[PDB]
Amino acid sequence: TLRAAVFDLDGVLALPAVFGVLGRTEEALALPRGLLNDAFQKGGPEGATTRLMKGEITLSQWIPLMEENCRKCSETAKVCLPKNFSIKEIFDKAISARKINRPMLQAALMLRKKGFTTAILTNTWLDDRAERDGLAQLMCELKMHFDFLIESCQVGMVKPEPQIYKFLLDTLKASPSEVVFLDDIGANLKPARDLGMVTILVQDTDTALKELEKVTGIQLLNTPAPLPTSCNPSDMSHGYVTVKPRVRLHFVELGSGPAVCLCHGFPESWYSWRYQIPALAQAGYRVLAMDMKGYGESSAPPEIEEYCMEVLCKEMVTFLDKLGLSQAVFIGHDWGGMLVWYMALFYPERVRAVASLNTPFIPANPNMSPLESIKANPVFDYQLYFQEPGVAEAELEQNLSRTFKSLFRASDESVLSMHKVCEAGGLFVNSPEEPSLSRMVTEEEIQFYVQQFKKSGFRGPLNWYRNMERNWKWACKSLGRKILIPALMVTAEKDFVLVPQMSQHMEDWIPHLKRGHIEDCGHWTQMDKPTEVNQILIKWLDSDAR
Amino acid sequence: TLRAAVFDLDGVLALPAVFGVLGRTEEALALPRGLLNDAFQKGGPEGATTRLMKGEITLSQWIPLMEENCRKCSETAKVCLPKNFSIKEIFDKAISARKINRPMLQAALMLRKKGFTTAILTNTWLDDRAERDGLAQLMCELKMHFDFLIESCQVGMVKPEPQIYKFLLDTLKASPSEVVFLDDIGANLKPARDLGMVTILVQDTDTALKELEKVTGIQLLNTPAPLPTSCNPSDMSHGYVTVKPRVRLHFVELGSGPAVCLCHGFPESWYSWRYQIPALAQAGYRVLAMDMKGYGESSAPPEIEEYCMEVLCKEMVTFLDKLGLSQAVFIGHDWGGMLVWYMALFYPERVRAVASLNTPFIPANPNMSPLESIKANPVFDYQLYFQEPGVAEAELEQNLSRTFKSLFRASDESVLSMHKVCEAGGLFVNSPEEPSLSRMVTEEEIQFYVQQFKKSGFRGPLNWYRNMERNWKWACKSLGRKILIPALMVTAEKDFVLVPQMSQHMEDWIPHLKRGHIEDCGHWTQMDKPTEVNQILIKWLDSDAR
Ligand SMILES: FC(F)(F)c1cccnc1N1CCNCC1
Ligand SMILES: FC(F)(F)c1cccnc1N1CCNCC1
Ligand SMILES: [Mg+2]
Ligand SMILES: [Mg+2]
Repeated sequence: TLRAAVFDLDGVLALPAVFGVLGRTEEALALPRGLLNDAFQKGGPEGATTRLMKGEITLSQWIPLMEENCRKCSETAKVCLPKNFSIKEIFDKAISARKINRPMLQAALMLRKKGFTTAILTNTWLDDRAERDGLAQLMCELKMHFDFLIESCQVGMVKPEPQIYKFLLDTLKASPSEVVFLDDIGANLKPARDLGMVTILVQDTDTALKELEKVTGIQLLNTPAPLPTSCNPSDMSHGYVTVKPRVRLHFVELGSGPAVCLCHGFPESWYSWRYQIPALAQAGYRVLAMDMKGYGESSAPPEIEEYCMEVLCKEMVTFLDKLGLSQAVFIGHDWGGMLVWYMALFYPERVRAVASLNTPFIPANPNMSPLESIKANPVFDYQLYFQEPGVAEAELEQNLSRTFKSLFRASDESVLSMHKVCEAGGLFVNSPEEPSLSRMVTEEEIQFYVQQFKKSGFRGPLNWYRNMERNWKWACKSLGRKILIPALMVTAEKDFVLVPQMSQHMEDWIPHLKRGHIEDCGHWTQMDKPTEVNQILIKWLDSDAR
Repeated sequence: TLRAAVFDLDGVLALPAVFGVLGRTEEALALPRGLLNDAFQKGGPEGATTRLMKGEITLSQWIPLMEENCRKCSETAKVCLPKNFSIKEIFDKAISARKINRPMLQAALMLRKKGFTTAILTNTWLDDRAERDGLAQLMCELKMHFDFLIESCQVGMVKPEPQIYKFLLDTLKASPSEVVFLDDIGANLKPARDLGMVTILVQDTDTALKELEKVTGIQLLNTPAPLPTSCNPSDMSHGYVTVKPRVRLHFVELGSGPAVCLCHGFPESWYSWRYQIPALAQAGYRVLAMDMKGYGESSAPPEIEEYCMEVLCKEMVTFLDKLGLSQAVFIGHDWGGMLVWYMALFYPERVRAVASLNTPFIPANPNMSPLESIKANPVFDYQLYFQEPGVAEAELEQNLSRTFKSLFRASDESVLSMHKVCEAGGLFVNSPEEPSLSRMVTEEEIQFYVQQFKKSGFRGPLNWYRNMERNWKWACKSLGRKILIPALMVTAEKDFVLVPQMSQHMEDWIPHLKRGHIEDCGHWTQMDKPTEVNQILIKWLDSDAR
């Protein structure tokens, strides 16, 4: 029956409410009880406040009117306002104090996820104060989570006027009885109730959610911790930079603030960062999530040498040049992890800070050929398998859904070991035709990857693995250096290829290296433990790159 | 004969030179003459400094070695270094003191423009200091101007070793006698001279340029003031945001820092900002130069209402939402100018600051229909001509080269008046078949526009002019407001359609409005007077939006 949920901003999706600062200020300042609320409402339907809420005037135009109102209210109450009494001040403070009420947001999210149409309906103002960015940020963070945002000052109507609920219903394409509406002000609920909408009077959040659970029949309270916000590909800004004649790089871009360049591993995608992209932007960074050369909408030239580290690095520098970026923070995973360590060693002036997930920094051994190093470690056997052009291409391209469904697995689910892969004749020889879906990924998400790999296949990706010697020679040039810019190594307990212990000597080359560590996390770090990844990167960004 | 020019960084393209701080510091501190230069060079070919310049070690690794060297040099000179003597300190200060030597850069630019191949060849270091961004910025600003940048620390070779000049010559694809090489250090010139390259020993800039003028036979000194840097379209980052199902917006993006959204007029392009894009990025802003709806690589739906101001504005807000931008500075010209005034009035929380070139802010007249307002002013007659769908489309699309060559004219060149256009039967009825090229535009540049307008033609563009009534109704809602966020109006003396005097009452609606004014500037502001435009916007950005 119920198909839509409507939430207010003040006192429902964001707390403390601002009218609340009228009551608090009166008490803090020992003013006549209600004096500030009287001034806020002076003239009712035709007073300053309603003109504000309808968008006839801006907030700065309103401030002196409210000032006058307070003056007149105190005259009639025969008291004096304190020296320093400032409506600008009170309102600035209250508006910066108000924060998203997280459980109410998660309830909206949940309802939207079971197919509800959701909306914010709010009496609000055109905000032109010097400090407006504060509110602009809040609304941005909230609105993306809802089907509609209806603002009194944009539609020229205010609760409790009945025409706004008609506008609401019309925007929802729903009949009143299909709608639950939550508000902290009872007068604002009445016209919803008159139309036969279910209403909830929000005093404390938890009780309001209990009512909402009862009435929708969906669990909202005591729900497990949800995943971080993901990205929908067709809502992203897609960027394209040509770095040389046959090579154009694609990236997704979100946020403002210091530039943070995300470099995915093999065989992956910008989309592998779908959980960090919104969290890092929300945390105050400008996120550039690449398709690395060889993948997705980036070019994929066929030649092996096009993917040695030196070429790849110089290309990443050109990409900053063309974007007019003097530096970026570089964060890599797996192959992208190796690449950012090289950016740090060969282009520190362009790297604000460097972090790697899973991929440790290991200096080249100038006395031992890389192939020999590789044959020492049974778990790198899969790398020998990747050497002969065509062999791994044919197995990986044969059935893309099956490829990513076999690769993208949480630590308790594997179908493929990286163990004696050559001898077996390949990666999937002992895995099923139709693997079960990992808990880390939906069917939709697998199909995104499938579709990306239909453009270029696995030649480009596999080429990253085919410059052992050439990378070894270039890396040898860096053996006298150390990495002395800010650096974070994040180890994954259950990555059985890039094991935590392989990172154990890193402090010799990076004396001030910082660390994080994630337990019960396999190789696909960002999607396996997206909450822990976000929290470790934001903490390290805030303290080391900001 | 001469076909290439090679410049050093320190003491040639950037001044003061850093070895210069060794001499200065000695003098400032009353140290034994040359003590610091001795320490800088200790061990020569195998000393710390050469390993630095070859990229064996980073700058921070070098700092303690140079410290030791100074200690040993003073021991042997039997003096003591002052308390507080800090190589880190001296080097930080010197490296931030060094700035582009503008006349040397303009000489390189000029030579490149007459077809020289140009290069920077420099002995330099991998810079990993906390303050490295300073140098990263310099190199970025310089390198874009040259065909090659060759850095000792990247190629593992240093001047004066002969192998670097061979590497140089090989990079240039030129024989030694086709090359002029400038350096401030004579020892570094010798191996160039040995190979038969022309050399210039740069002491003072002007004399070095006199020598360079003599030897290339091209005027470099006392040249008129050059245009600002322009953009090459295929070197830009191209961004694409879908703002609703049939509407995707394209923009070009350059720089980091506060977001600055550039909105072009009718019938124009992101490319109309080609002169401001690099200058604003260089000045510390993140430039987003739009193709506005209807143009270039943005979508161009056919329906008239798709281009009323309300839809256009809401779309620009969505574009910030999807980019994760809580605000941007909005700078408009002509129609984009009108649009940003509306952004200011209807979305001040999203507008950090607003500026318009040519387009004044005039409040709707609630008592007079817009059509009547329009018929009052003979100079708006061209707008009546634009109303009937198809008519102006057919004339404007008939011959694109002729269209833009007729439209884009400096104030002393016009072929078309905006005068009794309806009566005449159109815009070009009294203009030539093949107009002469304006001084403001090359043939290449016209052809860029031609090619952009081949995608969608003039229906979308013309539609901007076809919502007089609808814009009038929406604007009426804003008649109680004022614009109280930072605002700049730039008038153009010789725009005979958007005349300076039409902006004369603006302080009534925008009390703290700031102004600039450009003389002898026609309607095509950005390309007519690009130097004056850049200087007025950067000054206003720095003081009001930063
Ligand atoms: F097959 C596979 F993709 F290689 C792979 C499969 C499973 C686990 N880890 C893998 N690797 C990713 C590439 N770098 C080394 C680790
Ligand atoms: F033809 C033309 F494009 F309209 C035009 C031609 C010449 C000068 N100014 C023009 N206008 C540009 C559009 N807005 C009004 C001014
Ligand atoms: Mg409320
Ligand atoms: Mg020099």
